[PDB]
Amino acid sequence: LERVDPTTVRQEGPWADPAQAVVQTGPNQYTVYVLAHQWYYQPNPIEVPQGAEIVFKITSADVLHGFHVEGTNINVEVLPGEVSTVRYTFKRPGEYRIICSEICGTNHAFMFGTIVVKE
Ligand code: CUA
Repeated sequence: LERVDPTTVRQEGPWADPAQAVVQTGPNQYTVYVLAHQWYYQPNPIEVPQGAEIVFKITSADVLHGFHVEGTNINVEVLPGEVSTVRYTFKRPGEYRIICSEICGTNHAFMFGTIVVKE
């Protein structure tokens, strides 16, 4: 179990700078640091290449959230203080909706993101 401090994740560590969310970690491998908030995803959109292995590293800045990529079997709970890891290779270019699968308050019904898979 991989633990982080939710009260400092916006200020120190790999989720602190939103411009640095996508990091190449092998010839055809990218790690993506996703930070869920009430009520949006950081970064948005997430842009990745077709056929590369993606390693998502997902945590929460406040309350329990969900992270589900429509059209795949990616569906994880996202807890403050914990890192959820998911590995996946996207074979078809195009756009996929990201949906929050855990009730999280006022604007839960509007918490959407996007992943763009480039040709
Ligand atoms: Cu985040 Cu519902």
